[PDB]
Amino acid sequence: EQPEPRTRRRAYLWCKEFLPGAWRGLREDEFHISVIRGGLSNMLFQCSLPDTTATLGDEPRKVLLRLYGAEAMVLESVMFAILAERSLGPKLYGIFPQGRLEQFIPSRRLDTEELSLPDISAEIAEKMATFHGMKMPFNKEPKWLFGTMEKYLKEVLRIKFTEESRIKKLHKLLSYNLPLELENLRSLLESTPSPVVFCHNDCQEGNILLLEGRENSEKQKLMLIDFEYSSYNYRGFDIGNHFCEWMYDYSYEKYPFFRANIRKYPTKKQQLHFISSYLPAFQNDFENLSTEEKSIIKEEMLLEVNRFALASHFLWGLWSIVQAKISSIEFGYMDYAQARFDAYFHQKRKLGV
Ligand SMILES: CN(C)c1cc[n+](Cc2ccc(-c3ccccc3)cc2)cc1
Repeated sequence: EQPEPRTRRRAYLWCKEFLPGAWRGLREDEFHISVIRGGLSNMLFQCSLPDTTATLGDEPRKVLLRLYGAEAMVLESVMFAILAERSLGPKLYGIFPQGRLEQFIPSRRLDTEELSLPDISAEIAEKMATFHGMKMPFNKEPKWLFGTMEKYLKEVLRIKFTEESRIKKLHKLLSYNLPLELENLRSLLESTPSPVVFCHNDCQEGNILLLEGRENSEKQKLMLIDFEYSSYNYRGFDIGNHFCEWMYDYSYEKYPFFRANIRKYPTKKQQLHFISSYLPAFQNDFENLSTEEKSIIKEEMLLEVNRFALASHFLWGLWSIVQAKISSIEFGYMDYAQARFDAYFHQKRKLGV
């Protein structure tokens, strides 16, 4: 797909002015661009040199253009630049009011089923442990989790839908008495020790790259991307959120445009495999501990992450209701909220909370 003529010309100018080497001498009529993701906001394009133009230094031959569309920008930009310097995320080539030029990384995204592959899960754990070791210049108070759940709750209780099915669905969702349940959840998570770390906060399969050519490689075949929700937070949340994502498939091509399967949440066996990879990646002298000491740490982690997984359901369930009101993307947001709340109570029953 080709962009609007206007966009082609703005993109040409950004590449010409922000990129070194052959980009500086490029003629408009040899500039290549294609739409990766359309929409009104956060549009993605691939921009590239012609095959007939040689690289003059180490300028990239292909780049990703991200267009914003329609304080948060300061923090997002700084975070992205820092992660790029530290080689955790894609390189940053250009920043401007309308968007960014980022490294283009040949890859495809993982699907839901691939999250359960032992080899894949172990590397996700290592990548997340590496991400959790980042020191960042942002607020280190863990206010994000309940701060955000409270804000969303307030928004949800003020929604006035007009469409009949959404009115009905919301009435069912609010019938549980969410303020009390949120404060019971707050109570439980307060008594659940969990270190505050820099978390991704959105570790779903759609945010993990399987790097081109590395498919048959043992380690180092993945990259975590899309950091826009990252913040200091309880470690249990990041891991528990990721576990939740085993159950949801966003590639269903018919309404409600997702599939939920409770039976696909990781077994305790599968969780153990994941945390056994996470721990030595997070605390490097971990392997030097006695089998007994490692076992205690692992057991306590299992309880931590499964309690925090409840906050993933509660948060994204509320989030989804808000989206049903304010979004414009075709997706069964109310049905999705119901699925998250269904899982909240199912898991709560199983915990004995
Ligand atoms: C805002 N944030 C970090 C979230 C929000 C929602 N979720 C779960 C979720 C993921 C994808 C979707 C979705 C929405 C529209 C189209 C395809 C997938 C919905 C909910 C995870 C993290």
